[PDB]
Amino acid sequence: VGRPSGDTQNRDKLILAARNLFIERPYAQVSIREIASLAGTDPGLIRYYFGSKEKLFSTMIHETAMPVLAQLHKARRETRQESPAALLQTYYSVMSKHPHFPRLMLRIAGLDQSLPENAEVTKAFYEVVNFENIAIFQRLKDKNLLKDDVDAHCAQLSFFAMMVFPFIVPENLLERVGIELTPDFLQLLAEQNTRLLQRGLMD
Amino acid sequence: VGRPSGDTQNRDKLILAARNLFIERPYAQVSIREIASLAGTDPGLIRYYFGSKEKLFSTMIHETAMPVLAQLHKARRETRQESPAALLQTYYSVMSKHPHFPRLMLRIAGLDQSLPENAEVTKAFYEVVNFENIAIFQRLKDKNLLKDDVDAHCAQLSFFAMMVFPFIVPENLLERVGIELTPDFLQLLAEQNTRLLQRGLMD
Repeated sequence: VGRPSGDTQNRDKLILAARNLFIERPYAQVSIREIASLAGTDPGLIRYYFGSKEKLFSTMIHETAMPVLAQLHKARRETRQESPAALLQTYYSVMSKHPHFPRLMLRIAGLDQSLPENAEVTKAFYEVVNFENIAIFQRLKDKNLLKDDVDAHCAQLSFFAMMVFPFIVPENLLERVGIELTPDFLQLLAEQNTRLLQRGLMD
Repeated sequence: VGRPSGDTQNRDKLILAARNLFIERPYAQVSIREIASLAGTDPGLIRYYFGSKEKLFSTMIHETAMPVLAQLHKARRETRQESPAALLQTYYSVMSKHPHFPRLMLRIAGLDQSLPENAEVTKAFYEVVNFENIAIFQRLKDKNLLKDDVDAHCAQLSFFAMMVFPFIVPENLLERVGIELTPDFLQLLAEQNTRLLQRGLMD
């Protein structure tokens, strides 16, 4: 779009390269030299634009997340006071368009958060996921809306699993059980899991 | 156990090193030199004992799996004709003792199976998981044991998720929603998901 300067292109090349050496490839100490070689830029531009490799990665996480979170927020404006079903339906609708986002988030979440090399990326991660309704079944239990013997932690965990796991499972394994995660299948799956959750946990 | 020769110890050091550069660390082309340096052996012993790096990795996968599959088979001898609940209860019982096994399997399953470097490890993977009851809800649908509007693919996917996802989610995230996967919690969770599946999908 438009006629970007070499300078802004270079900046965006670095952020793209960071995103790819995360979605597609290497682990911890990918060097500055390697990111810059993938981007096709002077390695000095990482420190110039971002100060550090860690800030390049956190900046990539925010930029990657911004439109995803905007879409989910827009999708959820329409929906009802905490309804597990609505959260799951809108999650599927948005992650249908951003199929790699859940696996990226889960990968970041698995970093060793005790290591100082990971503090900046971890701070970014928790900011990005701060929208999550991590006690929704606790609230439902307290409003007496769950079956009497339902445990909120267990309900929450199984909800989290049905929502997120489809996007984390390798395509190799979905194919093996006859599934492709098309928009149509995710629409069926939203409908099916809505009913599993209602009949399973609510009354 | 016993007094192993340096020769068998060295062999087992290589298999251990392979297992760790898989559970803990690097991606694709970890070299022979690097595996042997981690093991503390001559790099020539990889080709000597195993022929190739790929056969070292497949051999590690089988050896890692053998006692896990034996335990699950033993646990399931006691159980009833296809019962999703029994599969999930025994899975939790065995993966409680082998908490890293599901994440290892899922990691292997995500390799690019079109690449020739991955054919051997992929063959091993599919052998290890050949026990999985990947059409159990299809069979249940056909025996008329599911609710009328239940889709077998969707049921199977949500079952797979509740069974496996707990072991794949980073501990950072379980802790954030107040969960540690203790034997006691997995026992509660088995009980809870048994009821979610019955009330959710069966009649």
